[PDB]
Amino acid sequence: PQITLWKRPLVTIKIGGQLKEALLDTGADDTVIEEMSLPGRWKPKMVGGIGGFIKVRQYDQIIIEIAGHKAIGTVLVGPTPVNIIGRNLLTQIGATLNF
Amino acid sequence: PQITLWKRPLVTIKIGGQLKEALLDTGADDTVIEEMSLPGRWKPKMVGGIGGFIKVRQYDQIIIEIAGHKAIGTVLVGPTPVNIIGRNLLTQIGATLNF
Ligand SMILES: COc1ccc(S(=O)(=O)N(C[C@H]2CCC(=O)N2)C[C@@H](O)[C@H](Cc2ccccc2)NC(=O)O[C@@H]2C[C@@H]3CCO[C@@H]3C2)cc1
Ligand SMILES: [Cl-]
Ligand SMILES: [Cl-]
Ligand SMILES: [Cl-]
Ligand SMILES: [Cl-]
Ligand code: NA
Ligand code: NA
Repeated sequence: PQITLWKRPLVTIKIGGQLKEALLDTGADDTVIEEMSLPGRWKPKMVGGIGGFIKVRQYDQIIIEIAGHKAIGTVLVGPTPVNIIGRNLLTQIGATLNF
Repeated sequence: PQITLWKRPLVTIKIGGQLKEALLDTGADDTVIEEMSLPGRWKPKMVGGIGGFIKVRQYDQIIIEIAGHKAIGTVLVGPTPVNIIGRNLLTQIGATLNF
């Protein structure tokens, strides 16, 4: 699809067996999802933005369906105010910014 | 252009006669720029990013060039770690997300 930017570019994702809404975010290096359980090992990380940093759990090799496109990668889990699909997974679905 | 996302989507902007680097950020509603001087009056605004809320100065109707495309619109000035071009100006340059 072609998604215009008049509105937030929200899509449905499936992660850990759960359907969620998430933002397609070219300004995010990494994918950051609100607190939920995921299987396997994790390690702590800090991620920073406007307003400062939050502590997250970094889970590697997590499969996420994004607008019906499968992608695998690292997912960060923590107290983000919105679910964010960052560049690490946008690349895998072939997303580009065009103007 | 068509911009892939394997690297950060950094572009040159021109504002107040000065070249700066900024991030094209589809997850940002608003354009937020590091401390600089801008003409005219400003209004208050609170911006809620990943780590919390910050105060910014809102300047309306500011001339800004983005990757060689001319925009005139709202710029927020405050302590962001990176200059970010949000959807209010991405729409002015005709940007879309495609996959
Ligand atoms: C390492 O991986 C990441 C690091 C930081 C973030 S981030 O969420 O902080 N952010 C990074 C950007 C903004 C600062 C910067 O230098 N780069 C991703 C953004 O798209 C973020 C994504 C976002 C975070 C929190 C709330 C909503 C969106 N949007 C955002 O901060 O927008 C600001 C806040 C205001 C709300 C939305 O628009 C307004 C302008 C995401 C992943
Ligand atoms: Cl970070
Ligand atoms: Cl990854
Ligand atoms: Cl590619
Ligand atoms: Cl505007
Ligand atoms: Na894992
Ligand atoms: Na003004």
